Amino acid sequence: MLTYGAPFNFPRWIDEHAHLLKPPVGNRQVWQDSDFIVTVVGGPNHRTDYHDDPLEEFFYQLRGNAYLNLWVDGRRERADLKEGDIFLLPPHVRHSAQRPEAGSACLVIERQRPAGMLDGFEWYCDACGHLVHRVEVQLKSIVTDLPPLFESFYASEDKRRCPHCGQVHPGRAA
Ligand SMILES: [Fe+2]
Ligand SMILES: [Fe+2]
Repeated sequence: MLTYGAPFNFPRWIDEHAHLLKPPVGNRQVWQDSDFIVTVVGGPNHRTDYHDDPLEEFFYQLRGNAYLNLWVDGRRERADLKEGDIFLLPPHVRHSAQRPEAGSACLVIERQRPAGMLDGFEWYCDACGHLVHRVEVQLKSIVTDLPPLFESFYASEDKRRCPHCGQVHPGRAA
């Protein structure tokens, strides 16, 4: 009946998995088949994609410092996750997590998405700030459902082309 096992020390765990909180893996999911998706995310890792989560995301930056490039009231704001910070992101707020420090570790909690509720991933033009490409996905496994999504964007000039100013988006690296 204790489906997810008994209580364990969190720092030690983080230490035991330090080799997975670094590229290319970069994050690790604490429990499997749970309704709460509990993830530790490591560094370093930058990315150009923005996430459109239809549910809330909870952050607690345990070690080191990160930041979330945001889109808030139509402007490109930025949330700082200094060490020891917690943050609660409301549904659908577009966010792009940047984690430059090696050895950093941030607790990110989310919930499973019920059938029909779709996550969006989308990129924006560094020139005019328009929307360049959005992909909606039914998230089940974050490792089998998500790398291919980005890889197909990187590998297509068409998808990356701003439909407004014509500028082609850089792709993997800003
Ligand atoms: Fe997210
Ligand atoms: Fe553009």
